[PDB]
Amino acid sequence: DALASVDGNNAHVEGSRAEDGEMKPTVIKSNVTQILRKVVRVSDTANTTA
Amino acid sequence: DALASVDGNNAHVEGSRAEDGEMKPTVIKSNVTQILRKVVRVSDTANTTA
Repeated sequence: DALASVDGNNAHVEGSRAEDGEMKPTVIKSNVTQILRKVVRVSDTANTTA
Repeated sequence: DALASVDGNNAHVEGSRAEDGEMKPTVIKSNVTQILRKVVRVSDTANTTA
């Protein structure tokens, strides 16, 4: 979402305090990563069963 | 070396981490070497005679 060329108005004479952009870029976003786990532990006695 | 003493009461359940164990060392023996000697002394005269 840079869109530094919004319609607005249009009038310039190549100078006279040019629009002097306001650092439209570096609006970077971010997010985190989740971790999921689970165990399938096998009982000690109820093991090796058919 | 000598094997361990029979226990016979090995009824470990499935849900046990672990147990101990008797690891006997190798017993060592030893002896000594004897030195035997037999000497002989005969005159060259007798050695030459027949």
